[PDB]
Amino acid sequence: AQCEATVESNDAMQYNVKEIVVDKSCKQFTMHLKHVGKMAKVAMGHNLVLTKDADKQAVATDGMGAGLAQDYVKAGDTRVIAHTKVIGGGESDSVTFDVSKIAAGENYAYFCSFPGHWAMMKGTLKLGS
Ligand SMILES: [Cu+]
Repeated sequence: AQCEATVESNDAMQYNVKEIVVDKSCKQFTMHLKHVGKMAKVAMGHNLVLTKDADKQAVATDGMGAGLAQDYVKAGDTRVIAHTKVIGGGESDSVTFDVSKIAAGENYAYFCSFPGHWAMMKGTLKLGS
C-alpha cells in the first residue's frame, strides 16, 4: 500500500512475496522486512538487498565476506541500491530508497545475502503503474 511493501521471511528460507511493483507516483519507496520465524540470526538470519538482477551473485558473494556485523553487505557497495540489516526471528527492519535510482523497463532483484540464502530467497522489483 502507498509507496511501501512488506515482505515476510521465515525459518524455511523463503520470502512470502516474489514480485514488488513500485508505483510511478512515488518519489521515495520503503521496504519493510519481518522475520516471522523463531530461529536466531546466527543460524537463520535474513536481510533484504536490492540490486540490478545482473549484480545479484556478485553482491551476495562479496557480502558473505563482509561478516554478520556488516549485515553481510560489503560496506559502501555501489551495486546495492538499498538494504536492511540482518534480523533474527521476532524482529523487523525497514529501508527507504530514492525511486530515481530505479529505471523503467530495468530488472531489479531483491534477495537475502546471509550465507547461502540467495539461491532460494529472491524476488523481482520494478517500476510500473
Ligand atoms: Cu536469509
